[PDB]
Amino acid sequence: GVVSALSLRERIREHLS
Amino acid sequence: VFLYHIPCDNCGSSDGNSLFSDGHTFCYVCEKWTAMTYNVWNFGESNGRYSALTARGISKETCQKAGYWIAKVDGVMYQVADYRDQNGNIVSQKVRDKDKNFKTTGSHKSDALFGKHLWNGGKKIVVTEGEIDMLTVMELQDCKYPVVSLGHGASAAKKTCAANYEYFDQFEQIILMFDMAAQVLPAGKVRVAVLPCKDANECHLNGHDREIMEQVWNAGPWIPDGVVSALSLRERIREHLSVGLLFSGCTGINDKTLGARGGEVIMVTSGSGMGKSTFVRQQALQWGTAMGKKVGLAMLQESVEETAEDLIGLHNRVRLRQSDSLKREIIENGKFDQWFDELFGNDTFHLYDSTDRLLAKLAYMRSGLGCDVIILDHISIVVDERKMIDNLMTKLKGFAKSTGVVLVVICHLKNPDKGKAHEEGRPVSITDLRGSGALRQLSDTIIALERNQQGDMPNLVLVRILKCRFTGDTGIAGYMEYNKETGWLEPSSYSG
Amino acid sequence: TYNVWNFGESNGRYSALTARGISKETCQKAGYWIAKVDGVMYQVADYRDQNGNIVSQKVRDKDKNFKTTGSHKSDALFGKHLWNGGKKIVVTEGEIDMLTVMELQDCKYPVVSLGHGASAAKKTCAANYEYFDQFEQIILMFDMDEAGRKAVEEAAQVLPAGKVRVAVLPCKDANECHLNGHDREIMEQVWNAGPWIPDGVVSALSLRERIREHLSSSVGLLFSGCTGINDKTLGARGGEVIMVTSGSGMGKSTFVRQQALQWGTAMGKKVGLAMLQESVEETAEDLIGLHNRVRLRQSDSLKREIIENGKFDQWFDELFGNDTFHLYDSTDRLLAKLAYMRSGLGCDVIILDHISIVVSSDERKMIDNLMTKLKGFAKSTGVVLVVICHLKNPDKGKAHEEGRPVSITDLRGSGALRQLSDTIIALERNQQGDMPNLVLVRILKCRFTGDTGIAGYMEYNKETGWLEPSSYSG
Amino acid sequence: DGVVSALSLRERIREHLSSSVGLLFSGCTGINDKTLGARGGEVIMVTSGSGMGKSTFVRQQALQWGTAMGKKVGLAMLQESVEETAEDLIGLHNRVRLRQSDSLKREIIENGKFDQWFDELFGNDTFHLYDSETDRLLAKLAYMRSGLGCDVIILDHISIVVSASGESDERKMIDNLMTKLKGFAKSTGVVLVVICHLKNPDKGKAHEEGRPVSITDLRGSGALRQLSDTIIALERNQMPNLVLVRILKCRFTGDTGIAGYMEYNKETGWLEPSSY
RNA sequence: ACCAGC
Ligand SMILES: Cc1cn([C@H]2C[C@H](O)[C@@H](COP(=O)(O)OP(=O)(O)OP(=O)(O)O)O2)c(=O)[nH]c1=O
Ligand SMILES: Cc1cn([C@H]2C[C@H](O)[C@@H](COP(=O)(O)OP(=O)(O)OP(=O)(O)O)O2)c(=O)[nH]c1=O
Ligand SMILES: [Mg+2]
Ligand SMILES: [Mg+2]
Ligand SMILES: [Zn+2]
Repeated sequence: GVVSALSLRERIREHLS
Repeated sequence: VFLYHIPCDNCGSSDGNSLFSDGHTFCYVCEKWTAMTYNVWNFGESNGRYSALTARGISKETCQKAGYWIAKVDGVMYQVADYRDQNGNIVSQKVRDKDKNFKTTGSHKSDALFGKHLWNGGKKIVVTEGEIDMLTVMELQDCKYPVVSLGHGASAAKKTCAANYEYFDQFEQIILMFDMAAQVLPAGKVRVAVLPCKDANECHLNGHDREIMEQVWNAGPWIPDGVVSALSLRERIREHLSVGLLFSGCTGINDKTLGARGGEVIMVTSGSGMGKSTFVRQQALQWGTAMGKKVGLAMLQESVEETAEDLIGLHNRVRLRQSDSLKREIIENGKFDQWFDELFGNDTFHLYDSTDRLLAKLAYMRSGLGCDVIILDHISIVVDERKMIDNLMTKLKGFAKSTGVVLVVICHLKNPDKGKAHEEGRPVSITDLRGSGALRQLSDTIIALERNQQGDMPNLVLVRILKCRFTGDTGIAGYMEYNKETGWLEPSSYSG
Repeated sequence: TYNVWNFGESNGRYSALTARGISKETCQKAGYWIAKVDGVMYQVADYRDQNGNIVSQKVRDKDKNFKTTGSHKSDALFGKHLWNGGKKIVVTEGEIDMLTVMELQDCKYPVVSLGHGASAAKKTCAANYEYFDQFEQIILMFDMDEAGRKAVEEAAQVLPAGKVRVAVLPCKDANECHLNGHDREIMEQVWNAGPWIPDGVVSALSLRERIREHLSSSVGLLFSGCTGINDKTLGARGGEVIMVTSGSGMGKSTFVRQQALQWGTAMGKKVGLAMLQESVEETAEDLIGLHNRVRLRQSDSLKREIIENGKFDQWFDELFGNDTFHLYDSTDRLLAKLAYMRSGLGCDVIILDHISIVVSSDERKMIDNLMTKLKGFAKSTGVVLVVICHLKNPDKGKAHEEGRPVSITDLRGSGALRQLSDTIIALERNQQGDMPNLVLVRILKCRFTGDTGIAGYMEYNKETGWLEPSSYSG
Repeated sequence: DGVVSALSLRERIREHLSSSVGLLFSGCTGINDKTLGARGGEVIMVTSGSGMGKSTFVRQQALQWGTAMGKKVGLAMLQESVEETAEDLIGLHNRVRLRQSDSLKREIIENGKFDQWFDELFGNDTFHLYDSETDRLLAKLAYMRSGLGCDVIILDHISIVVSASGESDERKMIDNLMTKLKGFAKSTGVVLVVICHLKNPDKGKAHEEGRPVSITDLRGSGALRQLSDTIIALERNQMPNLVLVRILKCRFTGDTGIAGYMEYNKETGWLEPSSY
């Protein structure tokens, strides 16, 4: 359930899309 | 017992054969001796052989005198051990193989031991937790001294050792070799010795078996629990002497707080929406990537991506969530990953995605990932509303104790009744913490934020220290000015 | 298990007892016989009803094991069928004792035996209350063990009063005194025994020496920092629970630690701490820094300095040379650890801290049971017990930390804390007022002297940590 | 059966009023005017706050009942041990502070006057003490009534005989203990004094500050005022020595309310009658 | 049969 900040490379731009 | 000598018949000697009181004779020359499953396995049916163990080292006579025999049934190899009674009959068996298939056949009692069917009188006794170490002590002592072993392990010592009391009462001194704690035995009698290896088998296989036998005859006292005398604090204090983390954003805080320590509870409060998340986010961003410490956040208000966008827009001194064209421009030119890599190359930040399930995740974050500062936000969803919050604060104080972690907790305030509200600039008191009255009893540092959004300066804030155990300096720390264009609030020099 | 074993089908035979000293006549009269089944000779006892109907067997083997033949009744007494009246009975614990008394009296006095032993004697004596009404004197004859004293104490409660008399024996019970030749000393215990006195009540004249012993004992430990406190407290004696309270972070632990240091380095008293707020190393460094009149943890440069020049051992040996201090490492197990700290180590002062985690269902019954257990532990021990507690939230008015005078009914959690604590001391200071280093001591409750109110004033030092007796006038 | 007709009862009613009445109190006159002394088979319940002197008054009444009348008195002090509750009565007889003076202890050891102080009061067998479950205590009291032959039974500090046992619901245990003690006092016909405590008020002042007590301020249950005969409350303020007595319930008489005023002595320990 | 003696 704990996700580190390194794996948010293709998630922030997916949220902004 | 020996009586006298008779002339032998096999060797034909005169004084070679010896007669005993038991009726048997023995010659020293010719070497001739005269005279679940619920099924106990027969010895001759399952091909019982007294083979000596080779890979660890146990003689054949010890396996004969102990009853630890190898079965060759069904083409595989089993090591059956036998548990007996005081009468001299087989009570139960234990089957062990390479996969450790624990197939305990027969009536396995709750007070089953090993090696008690031969020994009733004596002075010393050695109790072990396994069977290989017990046979190893029998190898070192040539199978002549009283040594027993538990038949259920060191996990259920409160049942096996408690049921057998009069058997251990017959001796003078009881020596334990469990782990390198059962108080049901009488006091002033039980000794516990310490070996420099894992068990006796490692000292046997690594030449330290002398350190077995030096600890048997010279074992140490009981020493029940963690009652620590003052003599045993020579090196722990010297290790503890060989640190306050600096509060970024204002220099007036560190002049009277001297930072935070290992096992330090910091509480952050203000009015309804006065910017607790922004201030704690600024402290997290200035502590994570600028000091080399690993920080674990647990922001429960927003999601993971939204606080990631906050952090990215904060560090680049812009306002990301306040313009759509600014979000659109940074992705069309490839500068988005440049903000990503220079901030997340060190991986000091760890976010949390969303009540006892939280404490295991905090333990997995602290022990596993190895962080130093853990931040919790929005306590209202987690928390009758008096017993739960007190139990939660007690569990977090116990988690922060003896770990070395800085625990930051964001809380709220209650609604006032008379006078002016908190949004107009009311000086907050210490007893305004809602939910309970124990939140100011376990917290070690309490910081309150005060600002007036409808007054003269809607971007001037005040920091108020309410509780400090380290120094004892509480009150107004200073003033800071908030930026409506970059988000970074700066230390000001406003005077009253 | 199966049925009542007949002597014909089990080869019954009445013989004597050489190893215990009983002839065959007594076992012939009673009915304790020997069966030859399955090779091993089994001993077996017979039970009868009031009329004489055989109802139960007790089968015992060669290796001290028990075997019941079926439903063992609660009114089963060994020897009840033979006697139906009399003025003086003797109740024995086991079964060989009754045969021994029959041997030494030539079958004259009505002597019976129990059917349960010392484990369930109260039930079988409550279920046999109607049988003991037709008698005139009852002589209890039990073992000279702790279980025997427990049986003769608790089983003599459901018996009629004025007819119960207890005899004593120098052996375990009467049979070894029969074997050791003490046949004359047991008959005087049958004829003239001691009545049902030692239940727990005492006489008004038997205390005359012991009140003298307490008169020759019980000196109060003088407090430090203020001489106005000792003028209305007169120290702390054995069995004294002292409660300390103030607001949140007002100086409870600092004052208690200073009191502990002044009792340690100046009186030689063995002090046991149970500090649960912080661990062992922090309070150890606080004691070391406070003895040297500095603030040890509040100076990183001083901690770096004193470890280089080697003067840390000069401060360690002067404190922990005699090992007068004994610390604790962090619910019912705490009582056992404090019992081992008192009895096994030999301390005189026991200090706890922050009782709210210890009481962390309904908290009121838990804190009442906890205070009852600590009061019972302080009773009959002779130890000073210092307990630190906190306060609750006031409804209206100002806060407790802002210099508000605190009342005795502000102790949180329950009202049972002030009902058992002897001396309650509250601390008052105002951190937001004029002087945040001037404190006030308030005696809220005092069972011994009875003088309550403001004791004195002390001034706190921000540099050395030693608060001093001031001379302020309110 | 228990169907006793009223006609065959003339001799029992004639002998019932022949035996009793008496055992006057001490300290105040209004207590004797409103309660008319303590009688056999009654339940006297003395209430106060915390450390308000609820034990000193009962020990002073016990001294006046054991000295001036010679009645056999059985005490059950669970607040302190028997080494102290028999010590303070000597100082109360000799008008000094025996426990509160280290200098007088060595003086009565050396001069041997402690032997004379023990002989001048304990020459008779009128004091039966006890030191420390709930089932064996009533057996001790039955032994004191039947075997020892006591007249006044004092049960101090009831709050540790209903809380020291492991029970799910305490109130039914309090009810059972209260009705069994009432049945014991009815069957034996003995003077019985039982000391309890009060609870926390919801607002206002404290009971140690001059709060007027209510009858619903009893802590633990509501059977303490429904199965008792006389309820006596003590109140003072901390004039730190002006204590007043309130009769909250009297089943025999009807006059309740304020009985009077007493003053505490700091040199002798007696409770002198005040004037106000 | 072996080991030790004194
Ligand atoms: C009495 C006093 C203490 N102090 C400082 C020194 C103390 O170490 C610090 C408070 O630490 P503590 O003494 O530990 O406070 P506490 O025991 O009353 O309560 P808690 O631990 O639960 O918070 O306050 C002052 O600055 N001025 C003062 O006058
Ligand atoms: C009544 C009274 C007592 N005192 C003193 C005498 C004693 O030292 C102390 C109270 O005496 P105690 O009778 O021992 O107090 P208590 O019985 O009410 O306490 P608890 O409920 O916990 O058992 O206060 C006064 O100073 N002035 C007074 O008016
Ligand atoms: Mg503290
Ligand atoms: Mg009292
Ligand atoms: Zn031969």
